[PDB]
Amino acid sequence: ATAKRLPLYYRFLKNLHASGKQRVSSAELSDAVKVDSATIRRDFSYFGALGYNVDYLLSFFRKTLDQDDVILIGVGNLGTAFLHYNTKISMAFDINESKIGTEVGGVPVYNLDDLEQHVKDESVAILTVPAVAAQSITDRLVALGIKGILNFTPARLNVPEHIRIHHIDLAVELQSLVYFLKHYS
Amino acid sequence: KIPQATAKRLPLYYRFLKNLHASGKQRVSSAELSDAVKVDSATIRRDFSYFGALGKKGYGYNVDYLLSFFRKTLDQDEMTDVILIGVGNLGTAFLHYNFTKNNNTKISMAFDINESKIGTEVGGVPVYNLDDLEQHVKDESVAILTVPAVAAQSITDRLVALGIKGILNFTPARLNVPEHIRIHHIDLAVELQSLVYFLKHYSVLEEI
Ligand SMILES: Nc1ncnc2c1ncn2[C@@H]1O[C@H](COP(=O)(O)OP(=O)(O)OP(=O)(O)O)[C@@H](O)[C@H]1O
Ligand SMILES: Nc1ncnc2c1ncn2[C@@H]1O[C@H](COP(=O)(O)OP(=O)(O)OP(=O)(O)O)[C@@H](O)[C@H]1O
Repeated sequence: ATAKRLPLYYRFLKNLHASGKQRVSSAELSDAVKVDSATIRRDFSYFGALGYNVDYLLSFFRKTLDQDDVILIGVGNLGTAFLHYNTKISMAFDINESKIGTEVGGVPVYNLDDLEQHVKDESVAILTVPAVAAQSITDRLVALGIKGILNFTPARLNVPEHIRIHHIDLAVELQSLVYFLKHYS
Repeated sequence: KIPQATAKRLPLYYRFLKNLHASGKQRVSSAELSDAVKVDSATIRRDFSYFGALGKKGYGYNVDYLLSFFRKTLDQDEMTDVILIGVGNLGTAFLHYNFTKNNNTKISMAFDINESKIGTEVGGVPVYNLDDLEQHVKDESVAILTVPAVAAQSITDRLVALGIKGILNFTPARLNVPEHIRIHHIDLAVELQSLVYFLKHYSVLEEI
């Protein structure tokens, strides 16, 4: 639970640091993030913060996050390239019963039907299915609390704005490069 | 070298012919062509020799023939033919990519070193031996790299020598190329690590 509160603090203190403030009280933080005074002080003791030093905490939060994941849907050429490319992909999903129940790149392939039961804490999804499948899958992912999607499909996804989408597409990349070549060469 | 002056006249001829064809006109003379682009009949003869356009004495030029001829010529000139190197998982996904018509871009050929793939067609694109790269590449300006990182640089040196001006690098290799060469580097692993980083830190990962 402490690690679910740490992000709330990190977000606010980032903002605080941005506005110049070198110190923060447990009451300031409580009002800003709606965690009670006492829980904050208890957490900050556990973080070794002895007025609290804003930079101490931000540095602590940042190191913690860096010291301590991902699912993939569509185990075809692109997905396999990803499962073989050289932050662990822990589970993959497909609809091909030939692939369901095998491991590719050491990662087990499950039935898409099991997505809701199997996904718990994972926050990142790689999407390597045909564009036609992408929106319905994305809708299910956002419902299961996935927070970022690597969309390696031609589909332009409809998502809440807080869902981070990294869109990778061959035609989109090529359009841009060709434009440069045709205009700035 | 088709002369610049000739090459610049090609879209002019085409626009003129477009209008003639819409008007129901069946034949066009050298003089009518000359009036259209403001040159003389001898220029038309020379320009048409450079384009390979054919007429019949007296009759002149068939408007339908010439319009489709000039359209086929402009389409080819404006098409982006792309070369792909490395027909593994990633490269075969790309050779199966369906580019829309609106987009005159296609992958025209591919190269590999695997004997089982060389001499085959994948998504309608022929797969050739990398050794023959210099004998297949003529005017193509864009290449896609989907080879292991350790092979990417030697290949890139060859491409830039053959006149490739732009590369999509889907490999981990950080490529060394002259200043004018345009590269987009897409490392799939790094793209994944970037998404994970942002969700932890709400700032964008510094790469390299
Ligand atoms: N609705 C879906 N949910 C999950 N996976 C899917 C869905 N539709 C397709 N896939 C999977 O996405 C992958 C990519 O689909 P695609 O049709 O491009 O196959 P592919 O890469 O050519 O590979 P293969 O030749 O092995 O089918 C395949 O493994 C396919 O089974
Ligand atoms: N120097 C090279 N020039 C051209 N192709 C190469 C070169 N080196 C490796 N390749 C090819 O690049 C492609 C991608 O390499 P990789 O080792 O990732 O194979 P892969 O994606 O696992 O595909 P597959 O399972 O079909 O071998 C392969 O088709 C391989 O045969």
